[PDB]
Amino acid sequence: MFFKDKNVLIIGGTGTIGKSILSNVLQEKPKVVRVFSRSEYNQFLLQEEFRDKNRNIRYLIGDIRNYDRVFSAMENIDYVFHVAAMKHVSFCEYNPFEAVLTNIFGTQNVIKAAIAQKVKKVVFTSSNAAISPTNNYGATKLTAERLITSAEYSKGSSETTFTSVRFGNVMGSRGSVIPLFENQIKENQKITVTDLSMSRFMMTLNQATMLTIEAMKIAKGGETFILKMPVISLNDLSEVMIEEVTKENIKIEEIGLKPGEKMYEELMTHDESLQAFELPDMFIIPSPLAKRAKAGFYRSDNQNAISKEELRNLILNQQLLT
Amino acid sequence: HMFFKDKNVLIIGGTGTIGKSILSNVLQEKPKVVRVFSRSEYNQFLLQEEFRDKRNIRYLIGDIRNYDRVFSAMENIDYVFHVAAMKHVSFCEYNPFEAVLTNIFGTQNVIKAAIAQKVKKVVFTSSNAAISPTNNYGATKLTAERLITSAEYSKGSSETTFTSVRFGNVMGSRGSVIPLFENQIKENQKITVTDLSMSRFMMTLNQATMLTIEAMKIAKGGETFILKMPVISLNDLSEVMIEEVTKENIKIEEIGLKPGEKMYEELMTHDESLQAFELPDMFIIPSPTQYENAKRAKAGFYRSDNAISKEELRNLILNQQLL
Amino acid sequence: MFFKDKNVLIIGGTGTIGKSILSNVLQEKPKVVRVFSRSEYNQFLLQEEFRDKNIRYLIGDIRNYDRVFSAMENIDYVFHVAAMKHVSFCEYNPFEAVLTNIFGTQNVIKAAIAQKVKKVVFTSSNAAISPTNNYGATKLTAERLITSAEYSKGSSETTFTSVRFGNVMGSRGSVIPLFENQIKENQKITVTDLSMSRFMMTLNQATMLTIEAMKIAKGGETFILKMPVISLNDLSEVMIEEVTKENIKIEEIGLKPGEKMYEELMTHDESLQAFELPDMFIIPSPLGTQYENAKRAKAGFYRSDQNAISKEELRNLILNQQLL
Amino acid sequence: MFFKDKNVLIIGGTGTIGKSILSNVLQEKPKVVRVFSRSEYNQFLLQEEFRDKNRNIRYLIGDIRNYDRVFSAMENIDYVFHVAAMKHVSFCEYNPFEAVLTNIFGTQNVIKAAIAQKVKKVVFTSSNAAISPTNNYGATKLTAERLITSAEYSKGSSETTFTSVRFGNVMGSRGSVIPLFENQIKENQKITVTDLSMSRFMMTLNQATMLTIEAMKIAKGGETFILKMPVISLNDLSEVMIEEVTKLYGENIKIEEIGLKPGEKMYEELMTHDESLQAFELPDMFIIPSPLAKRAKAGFYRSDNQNAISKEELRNLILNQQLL
Amino acid sequence: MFFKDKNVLIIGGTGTIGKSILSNVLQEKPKVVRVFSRSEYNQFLLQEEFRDKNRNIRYLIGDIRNYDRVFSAMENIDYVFHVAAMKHVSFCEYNPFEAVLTNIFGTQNVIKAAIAQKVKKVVFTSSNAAISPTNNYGATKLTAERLITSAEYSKGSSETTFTSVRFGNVMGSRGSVIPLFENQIKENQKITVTDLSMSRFMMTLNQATMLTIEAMKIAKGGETFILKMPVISLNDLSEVMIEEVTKLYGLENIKIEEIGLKPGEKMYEELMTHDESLQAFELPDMFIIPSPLKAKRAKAGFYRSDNQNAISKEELRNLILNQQLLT
Amino acid sequence: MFFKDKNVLIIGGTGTIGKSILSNVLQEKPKVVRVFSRSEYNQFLLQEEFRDKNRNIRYLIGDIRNYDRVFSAMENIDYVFHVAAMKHVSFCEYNPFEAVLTNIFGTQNVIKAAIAQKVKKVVFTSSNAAISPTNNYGATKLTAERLITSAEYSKGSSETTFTSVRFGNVMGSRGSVIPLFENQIKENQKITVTDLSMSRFMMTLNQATMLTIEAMKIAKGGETFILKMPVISLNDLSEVMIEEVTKENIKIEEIGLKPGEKMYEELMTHDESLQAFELPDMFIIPSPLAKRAKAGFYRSDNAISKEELRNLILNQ
Ligand SMILES: NC(=O)c1ccc[n+]([C@@H]2O[C@H](COP(=O)([O-])OP(=O)(O)OC[C@H]3O[C@@H](n4cnc5c(N)ncnc54)[C@H](OP(=O)(O)O)[C@@H]3O)[C@@H](O)[C@H]2O)c1
Ligand SMILES: NC(=O)c1ccc[n+]([C@@H]2O[C@H](COP(=O)([O-])OP(=O)(O)OC[C@H]3O[C@@H](n4cnc5c(N)ncnc54)[C@H](OP(=O)(O)O)[C@@H]3O)[C@@H](O)[C@H]2O)c1
Repeated sequence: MFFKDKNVLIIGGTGTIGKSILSNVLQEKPKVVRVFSRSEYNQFLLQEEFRDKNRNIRYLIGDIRNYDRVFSAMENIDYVFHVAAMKHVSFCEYNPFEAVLTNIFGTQNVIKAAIAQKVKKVVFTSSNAAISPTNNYGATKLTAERLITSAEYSKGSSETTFTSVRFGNVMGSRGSVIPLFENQIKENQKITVTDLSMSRFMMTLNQATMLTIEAMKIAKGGETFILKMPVISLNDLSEVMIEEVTKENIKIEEIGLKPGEKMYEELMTHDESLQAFELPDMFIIPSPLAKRAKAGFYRSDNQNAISKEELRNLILNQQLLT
Repeated sequence: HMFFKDKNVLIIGGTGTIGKSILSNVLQEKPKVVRVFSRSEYNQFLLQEEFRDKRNIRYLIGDIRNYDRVFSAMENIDYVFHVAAMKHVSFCEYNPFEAVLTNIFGTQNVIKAAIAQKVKKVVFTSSNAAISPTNNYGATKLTAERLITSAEYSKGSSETTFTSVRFGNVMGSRGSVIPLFENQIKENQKITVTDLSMSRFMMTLNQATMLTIEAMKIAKGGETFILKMPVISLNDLSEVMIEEVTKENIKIEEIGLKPGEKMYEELMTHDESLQAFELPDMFIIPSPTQYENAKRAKAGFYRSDNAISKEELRNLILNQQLL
Repeated sequence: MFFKDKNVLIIGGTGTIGKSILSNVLQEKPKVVRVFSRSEYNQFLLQEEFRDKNIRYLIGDIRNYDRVFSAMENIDYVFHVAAMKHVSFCEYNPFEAVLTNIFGTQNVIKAAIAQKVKKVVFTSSNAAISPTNNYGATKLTAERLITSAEYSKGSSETTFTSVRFGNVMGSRGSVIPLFENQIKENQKITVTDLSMSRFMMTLNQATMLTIEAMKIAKGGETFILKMPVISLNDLSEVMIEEVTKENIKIEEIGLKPGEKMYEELMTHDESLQAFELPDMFIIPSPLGTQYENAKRAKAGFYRSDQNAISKEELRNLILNQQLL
Repeated sequence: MFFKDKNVLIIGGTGTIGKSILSNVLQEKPKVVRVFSRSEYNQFLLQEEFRDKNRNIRYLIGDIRNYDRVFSAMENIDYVFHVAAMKHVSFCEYNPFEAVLTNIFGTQNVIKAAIAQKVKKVVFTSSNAAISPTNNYGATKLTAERLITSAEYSKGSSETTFTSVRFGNVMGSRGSVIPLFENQIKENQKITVTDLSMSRFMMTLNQATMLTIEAMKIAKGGETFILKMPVISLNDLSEVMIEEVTKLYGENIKIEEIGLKPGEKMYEELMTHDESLQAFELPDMFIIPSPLAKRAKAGFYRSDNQNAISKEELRNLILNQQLL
Repeated sequence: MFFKDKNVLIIGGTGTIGKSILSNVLQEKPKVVRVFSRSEYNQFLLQEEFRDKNRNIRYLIGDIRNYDRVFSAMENIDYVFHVAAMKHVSFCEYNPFEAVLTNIFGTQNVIKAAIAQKVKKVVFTSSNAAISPTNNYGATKLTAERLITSAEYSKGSSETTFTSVRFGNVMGSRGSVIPLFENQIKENQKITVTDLSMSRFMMTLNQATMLTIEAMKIAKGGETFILKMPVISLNDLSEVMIEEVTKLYGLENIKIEEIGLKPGEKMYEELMTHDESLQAFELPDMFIIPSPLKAKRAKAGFYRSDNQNAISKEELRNLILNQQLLT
Repeated sequence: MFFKDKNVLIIGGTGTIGKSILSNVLQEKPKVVRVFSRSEYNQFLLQEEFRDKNRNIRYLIGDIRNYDRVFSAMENIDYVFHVAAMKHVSFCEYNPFEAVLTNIFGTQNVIKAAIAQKVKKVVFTSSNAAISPTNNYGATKLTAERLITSAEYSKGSSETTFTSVRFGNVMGSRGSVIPLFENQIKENQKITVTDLSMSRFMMTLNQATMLTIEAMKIAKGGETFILKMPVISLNDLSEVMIEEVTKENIKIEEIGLKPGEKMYEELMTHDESLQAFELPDMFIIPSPLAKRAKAGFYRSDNAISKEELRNLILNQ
């Protein structure tokens, strides 16, 4: 229905999530989709993969740090998926200003080009790290989320609607723990662990993709979407993983804790739970500037983690192994 | 006249509550110069006519957003105080990119110019807002804190030293509740109350001033100094204000929460408490070094969530000349 | 009448004249007024002073184009009131004065054209005429910026007018509040050169002059109000007299660097073009517009330099607008 | 030996030539090697590849379009390997301004920042495609080569040294024809072939890696080193690539004519004729001195104008290195 | 005809080709023509030279490195001629980042500004140096040429058209060999010869002017127009120049000093790569190369100045005389 | 003497005064002179003129709106002549912000790059148009002059010292009245006159060259040098010109005032006469942050006669 005959930009289209959004949107036969990123090699690989489907896809090389390039990329465009970002906790500690240029300054650049190019809607892909952040990456997402909600509230005349979406661990994404364990087994027969008492809300690629695309379609403006998500144990994941890659003399090595890392991650602040709504599969938090959700602390701490066996089925079902 | 005697000092943000206090404390120690750096000529004027006889000061108008101006402001300077910021919570939610500019991009400029001009020590003035933040201001100050942390790691060949200092509410500061409620009664016999069940760590002007001067004096880089503080309930504050300002059929309006406001504040994260040192009056969180008789902290949480009494708060206000 | 349900932006609205314009404009029931200034403490206090009375508050620096651009989003009328106004400060920090007064004034013009703003009224000074200091040179360059924009408009409909004041009595960081608070505290007064003279004006006078140009102007004009001349000599005695309610030190501080001994309403060369209303001079751009009640002005100088108002008149002025 | 307890930056250290240069420098026990790349996920892989050798390495995220970030990466550094670029002919024609930012504007940021941080040497990693180019990519290298010679000539009093090295096809390097053909056979069983009569000068990874390190150690500044490389027909390569990839996995496989991509050259050249008139020869190398020991013969050094290798030597070469 | 009552910007109208375009565009009687140049003294001369014709002409001081100023010069303008550049081979090798700013970064500013102001068409003025170049100058012109084609390809929904023209040595144009040799002969009685064996494609000022103006009128967008031009030997040129400059000022026994090549100089020039000659169209007096990114077909082969017969000495002399290239 | 074995940059060295400084400086046999300007064409002409003296001279293309280029141009330089500017009254009126970039914003660039490259002295070339200015150009030189002073006053630790020099009309300079009339007579026989009742202090090319080079050699910092100049009548100039070029049916056209123009020019404000010093052929105005000058207004409001003028012109 929704995207048929429209002009879409996907900023970060070579990344785990951008590629997933591309091909679902492509099924609605859109007039065009434009993939925006910095790295030619990754666009090269993208081009090849879409060999015979490539008529209605276009590949811009650009950096979201550069305004005039965001702007040109945003010409005659209806929908902007803003999915570019520095996502690694450690990299955004060792390089904390670099994290700012991409996540914060890049966001203002995206916002501002969307106002000027009279874009219809913009969907910002945030994280549960933005809640009560222990690290610079999360600080930059909390700032970016403030940037997006401000944009909506001070629009003025603009017809451009601004929205956020909020992820937890997208399972098996670029640089994530699941591929790194799968690799470290096969090659080294040694796993690299931080702290097995750690906790995370996690979610499938499609879960993350559908949230985002549903957001484009339903988004009113100034709101945040948070999917209802299962908690996963880092102990459970390590054992379930070491087992399933074998198809069992692996040495679990304890490396410690990467700078900034949070022991647990939270879907929303308690203060947000006070104004937040509850749908079947998802929460909606309206702009700070129709069913009520239960007030409280939605931590991964507080949730019964799914059991080793329920987790095992989840990995093998979504096929996160090469 | 020990440490600063005949040295060259830059107070960036020196026109303001805390910058002015540092200015007069540092000045007793007989420094060779103190450069006061600030954007607004009205404030430089006012402060300049306050010191008409106290010769030792240069007054530089400029903006920490402009690196070039920060760079020349640091020329031949021994000790920088980075006190400039946007400090209201509400203003950083409604003008959130403006906050990034002053609080983040501005803090880089300090770090980059200090390195380039071979400054001896830089001291950043942060908030307990930067712990487990609920608002853009808090996040910007956490990011700034990490900029200061990283700058100390990446130093390289540089001798320049980067330190943070972390405050809670400096009682009676520019744009704060104690002046507000006072002047709201005076004029409109009305109080604007947000949520009376809020709690804050709060401190005196002198407390924050000496904390910042102490860290400047003894820091080798990487640390974060926190003075331990009385906890203050807003419910008691409202009452004690209505009582003492009258000297009492005064309206109490409930504006409600301003956006992004946090119900309590926190001196440090749980992970920080794991490496924290304890002193009698203070905490020192080191970087990922010995201090005169400091035990290791009690790990755990440091939330304002138990408050000082109403007659204590009365005294604290009255003895401070806050009215 | 004029501002009813229209959209207004006051660049520099926290300040002496900014606030004065703000609330005059608000009386005409305008759809919104956006206040634009940098300093959050000042927006805060003003926010509290308009706690019932429709007003967006934006933090921004005119040195940043992008911020000024979004400030003018969908706006009809703009008041460009922000500058550095101290003479001493613009000599001691001269490049900072270029940034706010010149570069910043571009950003307004450029952004107003960009967002198709209906009218812009620039607040200038007597200082811009035959200037002896950087500030006045910045205001001269501002003025020519504004005139040029109006000429090279092209297809644009944005109109650019200048307004040109003299000392707005009791404005932020000026001598009347200074001397008052100098006596009260120090029993001392800082006097520069007592044979100085100034055209000076009321806060409301300068407010109405600026609201006039908004309503009336077709672009290119520089409006100057006719103004009483005031001796500093007389001001200093009158001040020492009224603030006491006995013996008070009068310190010779001397000239602050760059200061002019007298001020001028227009250049001689402008008097050859100038129009004359009863209480106003309008200088049309060099480039045949009709104003009502207007005859041609008389060629010559318009210096303050002999015909100063009396102490009697002056103390009456200072006492009547409650300036203490 | 040379790099012992030195500080080294590899601008572009994550990709093919950067990684190979890194591990070769590491065997001489330098104090530190820094690695400068934009993409955190490529640094994440490299960082994991050097699991327990890492104490010597630092990982810097940054862009050479950013002077300030290039500058801080150069702090107290002795040796710079400028290896970052857009290197794809197609991408550089469809995004030519991007190519200008990284290949030219970055090269100057490098020059300017090395001068400012008092680096010893900078080796610029250019292509033979900058000679009589038919594309933007080549034009950026020509310009970049021309920036490197200009820095040297007007050094003034800088001790910093500037040199270029000039590769032809580095076999198997990220996003090039050999891994594409293997992959195209594996997944689809089609090879995609532009124009089969194209010829290319091709070198191995270590031929390149050691060209750049030699240059690093030996250069007197303003020079250009190029390695004598064998020619390879694309006729032979495509044939050889199917033969061998089919063997490894399971040769009745399609060949699809694509024709040229925009700006693709038919052959490449190591130096223009003019360069050939003042270049020096060593057994395995040519050295062009600055435009601003044994001397070569003139002529047209092209892939055109030199006998290729045989199918068999080509296959042999491919086997001793890069399949998957 | 075409420019009747239109608005025109000649970015670089103070120079040789920009002035000639100005006066040619002026006879079709447009609403306004704007001149955009950095140098006030050059504008001052032009101003004074157009004593009574100045009324539909405006004089905008400005720099194409400045986007914002390129922007406002283009306001509500219909036809942009981008004729500004550093065009000296030697200068662009010794100041190559300056060449980048003026020749590349400035071309982008034009492109970006022209799209933003909804201009109708733009004609970029390239050189035949862009073909298989041996210098930074020709490096930047290839790149500029490339920016122009890219603009067109991804226009998007912009109606703004982009086209390149492509010149050879424009005779008597500012800072060129002919006024140099004349003046050298006058003032030091000896010329400076790089390398007499060099050959060059050379066109008249009117050939250059008409080429550009035609491409303004005709161009669909993304094409490249090149004029069939005669080859000139520098041997003949140096000889002819000494003869005729002597005949005038009344002096032919004057020194000839071999300087050798300046850095980056090419021996011959080329109108197009061989590759381009396989898609290019021939007209009587002109080739049209279409866009490489998206009616008579020309012959293939290498169109060089060493690969085509010069004019004779005597034809050259006729030319140099009839073009009034002496003073 | 003073410039032997030194490294001199001349910013704007292709134009009237810039060149005059180049060749005088060259007699003192410096190690190097760098000529810095925007225009390749003008450098080209300058390279040809100096063809057999050019080992000493370097030729940089750069715009003083661009810091990094001014900076690199300043590498290892001892003395900087800041002679580049937008100088026409009219061009600075129609193009007012362009004039700010070059005159004001350019000057900050020189100053800031001078401090960084530890340049020994910097001499700024201003105009008496800066006094009580009627035009934007005047506004921008008064602002520039201030910048230079402010740079000296807040140096801090730098050894770089900043100095200004104030010209009136440099006779026969680029784009000026005398070359315009000489050309206008021969080709058209119309002179184009603004207001014949105008007034100007005027000075020889040498005068201004020597003022500037002296300021290099002597200057302590923060001072302005003004040379004692003769006043010339635009009536006397227009006739003297027509007579000598014709050497007289040459019609005179009154075009009127171009925008911004001042009827007279002034060596200093009254306010500066209160602090200025006098010398044989010069005034010295010290930093607002030796013989006293007589106070009063140094307006061009006695002129030199028709005959003294004619001698001045024919003597060059
Ligand atoms: N002449 C030839 O033989 C020849 C052959 C092939 C191609 N071309 C091309 O033809 C074009 C014109 O050649 P031409 O012979 O007429 O050159 P020219 O006489 O030097 O003209 C150059 C023009 O551009 C202006 N300019 C230079 N830099 C500028 C900047 N940054 N911003 C704005 N304006 C600038 C110049 O005036 P100011 O210096 O006053 O700013 C002048 O108006 C050039 O693009 C060149 O590449 C020429
Ligand atoms: N002539 C007088 O009567 C007089 C009177 C008062 C003051 N002055 C002052 O004396 C100085 C020189 O006057 P002049 O007669 O020599 O003028 P001029 O002949 O026009 O010389 C101007 C010089 O500055 C260069 N230039 C212009 N803009 C530039 C920029 N953005 N970046 C770098 N270089 C630039 C010019 O180079 P190009 O080759 O690029 O054009 C040229 O070399 C100026 O500061 C002027 O204001 C002169």
